[PDB]
Amino acid sequence: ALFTGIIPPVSTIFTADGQLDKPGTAALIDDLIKAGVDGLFFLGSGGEFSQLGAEERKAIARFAIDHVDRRVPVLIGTGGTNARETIELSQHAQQAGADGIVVINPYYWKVSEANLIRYFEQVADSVTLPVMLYNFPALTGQDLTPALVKTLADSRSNIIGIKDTIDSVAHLRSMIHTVKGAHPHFTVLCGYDDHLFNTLLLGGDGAISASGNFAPQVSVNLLKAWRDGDVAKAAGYHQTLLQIPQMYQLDTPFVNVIKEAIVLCGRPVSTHVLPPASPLDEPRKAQLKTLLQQLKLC
Amino acid sequence: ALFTGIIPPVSTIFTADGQLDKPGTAALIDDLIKAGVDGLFFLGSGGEFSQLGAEERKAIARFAIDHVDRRVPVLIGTGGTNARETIELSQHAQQAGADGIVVINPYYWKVSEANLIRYFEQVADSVTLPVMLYNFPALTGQDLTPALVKTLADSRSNIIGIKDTIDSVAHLRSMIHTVKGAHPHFTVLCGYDDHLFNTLLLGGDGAISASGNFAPQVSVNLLKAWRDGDVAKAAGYHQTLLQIPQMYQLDTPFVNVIKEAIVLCGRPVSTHVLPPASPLDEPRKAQLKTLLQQLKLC
Amino acid sequence: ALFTGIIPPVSTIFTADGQLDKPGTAALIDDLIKAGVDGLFFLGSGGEFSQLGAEERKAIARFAIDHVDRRVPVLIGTGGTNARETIELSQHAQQAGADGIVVINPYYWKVSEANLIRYFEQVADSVTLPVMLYNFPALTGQDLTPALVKTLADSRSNIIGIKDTIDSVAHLRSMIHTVKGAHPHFTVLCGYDDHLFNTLLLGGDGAISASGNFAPQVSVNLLKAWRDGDVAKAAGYHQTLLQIPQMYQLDTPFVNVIKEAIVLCGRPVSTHVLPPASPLDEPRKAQLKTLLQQLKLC
Amino acid sequence: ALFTGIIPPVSTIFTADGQLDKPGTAALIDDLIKAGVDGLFFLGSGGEFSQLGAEERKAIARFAIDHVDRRVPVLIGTGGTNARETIELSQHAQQAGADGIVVINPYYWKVSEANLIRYFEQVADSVTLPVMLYNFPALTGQDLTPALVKTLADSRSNIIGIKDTIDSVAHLRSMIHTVKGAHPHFTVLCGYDDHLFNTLLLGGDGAISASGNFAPQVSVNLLKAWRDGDVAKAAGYHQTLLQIPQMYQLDTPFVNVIKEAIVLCGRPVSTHVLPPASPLDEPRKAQLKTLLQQLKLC
Repeated sequence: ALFTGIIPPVSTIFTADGQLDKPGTAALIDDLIKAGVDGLFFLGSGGEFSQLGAEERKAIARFAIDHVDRRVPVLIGTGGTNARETIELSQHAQQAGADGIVVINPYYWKVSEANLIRYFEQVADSVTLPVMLYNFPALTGQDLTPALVKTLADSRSNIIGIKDTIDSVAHLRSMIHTVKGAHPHFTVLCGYDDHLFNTLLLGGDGAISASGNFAPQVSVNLLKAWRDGDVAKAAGYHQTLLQIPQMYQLDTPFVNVIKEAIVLCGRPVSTHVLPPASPLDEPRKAQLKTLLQQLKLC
Repeated sequence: ALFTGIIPPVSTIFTADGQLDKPGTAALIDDLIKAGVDGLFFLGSGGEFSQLGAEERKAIARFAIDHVDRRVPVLIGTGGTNARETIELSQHAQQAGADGIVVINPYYWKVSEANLIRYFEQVADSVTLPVMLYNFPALTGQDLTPALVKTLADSRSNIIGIKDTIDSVAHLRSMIHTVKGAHPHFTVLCGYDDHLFNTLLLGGDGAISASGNFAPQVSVNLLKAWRDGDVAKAAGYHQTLLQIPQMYQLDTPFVNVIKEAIVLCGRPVSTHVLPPASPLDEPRKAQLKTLLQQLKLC
Repeated sequence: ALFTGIIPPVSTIFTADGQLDKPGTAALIDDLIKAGVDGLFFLGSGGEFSQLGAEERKAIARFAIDHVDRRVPVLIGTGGTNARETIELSQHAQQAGADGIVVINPYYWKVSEANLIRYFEQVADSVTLPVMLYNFPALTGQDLTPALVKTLADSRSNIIGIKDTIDSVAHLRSMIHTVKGAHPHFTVLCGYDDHLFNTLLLGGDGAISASGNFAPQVSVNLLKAWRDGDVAKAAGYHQTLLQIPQMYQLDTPFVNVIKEAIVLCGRPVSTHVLPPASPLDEPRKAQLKTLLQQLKLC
Repeated sequence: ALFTGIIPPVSTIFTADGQLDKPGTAALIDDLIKAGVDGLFFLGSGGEFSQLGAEERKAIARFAIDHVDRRVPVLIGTGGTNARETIELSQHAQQAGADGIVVINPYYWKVSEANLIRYFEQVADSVTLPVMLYNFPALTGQDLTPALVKTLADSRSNIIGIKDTIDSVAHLRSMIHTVKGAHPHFTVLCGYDDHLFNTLLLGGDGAISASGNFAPQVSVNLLKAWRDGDVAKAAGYHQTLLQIPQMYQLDTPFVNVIKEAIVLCGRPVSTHVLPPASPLDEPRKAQLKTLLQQLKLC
């Protein structure tokens, strides 16, 4: 099973003029690796892929892969609506040394099932890298159903997992039973912090979730506890994880909130975010702080 | 009132290797102008803006505007999820000679109302061109409500209309009452063929709809009949427009169907569409042809 | 084709203690018959079926059929969630002299397709009367799709029409092509005022819509004009019908709005509605009046 | 805090002619009480309220309250669309000796917020019994949001809890923060088996869930372990609860499944269900059996 465990969707740190902030992104990467994460995911939703141009995304990916320098597995999010660009970004990720790509379904047009299968097959065929699918139906408007994901894993042996970002036990349970039932080493990762624990108990493989940026230790230690068979300890971590997503209501998009939390939790990076997101206002920053303090995270 | 009447969302004609087909796109543009349309809208949904890169979009807009050569007003669709790219595409449109830009709401993240207002304001402030809003909630997952549109038209004097793409009489009626009630010259255009007649009877201003590519005469003659007070004639065109959208069920996306209909209706252009769309298969092309024959369109 | 033309969903007039108001309901029935409607529909949504007990519904239907005294065809809405009660109400309708029953899908549980087909087949088999389906997905949360309605019409020869209450030209168009294409005399009636014209132009059969209560002459004259081939005149009535549904935004449920409009349009019936609906407040009644005045309806 | 802990939504056992099976319903009640449940809830969605007439529901409720004979607190489901009937059923519950009522929002019309509050205020005013609200937005089409529920708890001192049936950690979390934050003893209960453990860890109070019928011991022992501070033991029960809901996919409605499971788990009751539900077929009964065997439940 590839890409299991705790794999943060790393925030992309930008300077005040919206350029890649290399020292801050580097320091964040180093923080997370030192926290004991099982891999790093660049250019996910939290990484602001959808607010970035293709050349910017290539620059960020190359920078990130190079800085990680093989210390942990690296995933690059290469998806979007422009399928020709997805191939280009995916081939580029492979050339630059990524260990895998994560590919959402096209989220403007909700393409017919035949076009959607064809799309993922074509992307998968464009690289020799492992491909993780990315389901986020609240944003895409089109669910990657367990049956379809199983069909995609039957069709291409390099389609080897899914980040399933959805507040639904049922969807995770059914993703696991359907796809892992036919493909035992297919990887199932939840995209929300407060689903990590259930995803493990259900027989899935970990999480790619926002709190990996600012409190990776909670997920890392939950996974470690769980793997040690200390379920009670794991449940204790889960109890923090259950509360964390309160903070994501502070704004939409909440990429600003995540970066503000990285600062409050002890890593001073620029919190600039790209339009149409915007800076978090002071009242909400203090709110975020009180939440982090209540959870003993800063 | 700016940009009223029948303004097709012009198909972008591509060669087999996916490049701008300049002779074919020119020929289509000339066809529509000589059919009597009131304006031309490039790089809408039907123009495949979301499957194109930014440089590609710039080249297509420049070519298109240049070929129209001021014979009719030209709109350029500049929207996306990358707000910095929206500004750059909009400023480019303006420098390239466009008459207006058409801006959809960001369709990945459904940004908070505050961010959404700020986004459109920023875009409007980046140009001195008129700005048309674009509502397509089936695709975007976020409705531009009549109240929100009113608030945008109240905030910025260059936000002067909307393409409201929705199968909903209520939405069109409410957009008209709420926005045109406060701003008599704000332009309301429907984005669907079969809502043109109702839009006119409701006090709105016309349509930007797919059949403008392959049967502009139906909409052009409907509008003329309407303005002439020949309601019965208008209704007869309406009856054809009511039936046309059957064909869009043949695939999703249906940009392929639109281009196949351009060919069937007398204009031999390449029908290549960009991934993740795909060629219409021969059985469905034959269906399409039967429909178009039944409607007396070819 | 059975039950075509203009068939109002008649308001049930109650006294202040919530009992059936026989003189008010009789006077309303007689007004509608005198206006030239083609049938009358009791205990639809606008008749408050879902706020009434079964014995009250039986009393209402009995009274209504008896007062109509075969002057026009009579439909009784017999639907709900309690399927045994639907059979009872539908058998009672038949015994009481109704010309047909209107049956919505169960709207609590959204029952599986097999359960749904079996439900309708069992209801249809409990009576020898014609059965009109009723689709109101905004309220039911489960659409009767054209394919499913075709399947029901293919299964039972007494399932002979549908009231399709949905603000969607596509749904109406497709209901007509799919069902009427297989069953030319299957009846298609829209449930919204502003879709009657389009329904007629699309090849469907008329409307069962709230304004039949207070302005039946609009729909009646529209249908007559249409049948006479005077399309311009029909479109002129359509223009009024396009504007009427503004008033339904005044409250939810808007049964109160409809009875307040019957009064304002010149028939003084009691406007009591059953909980959880409530009386329309005076400022909104005055807005209603202004509306009706602007439309030349009172 | 009232009605905390494990409170099954009890199946109503019917004979083959669809009458109340008193010996079977009595035996099931006695099994649940013996299993250590903290209360019993009759005529919830699982008790088939929506397929029963009012007099039927009165007779069931009276039978049930009588048979419980005050051994544990008894809740009666008195909701529906007929608001006058809700008051009648609720006053009847009170007279018959119930300890509280559980009241869903009206689920045909989605009544305005003003009408909704008024509805719940009027039912709460009709009885001196504690009222539990019942949120089931997948069926009702109208969410009882934490803000609204807080407004209801501020308005009436006998509105003292909620059954929150939704597959959503966020909703449960926010219900708890918002309502219990203002009303510490307001009761929050989840309606799904696989949310019990999270509900407890979030600060809620228990569950009313389907598996309380055929495996009450899992929930009872999870609650006991949690209250004992034996989190690891609670998590082990949770793991069973995570898997149980697979069986509810077997049919819709799945009231048949729950009753088949009561049989398989050792209590021979008639499994008859009311239309429009229908008997579970043998293949699916066997599937249920294999699931229950895998979970060590039969």
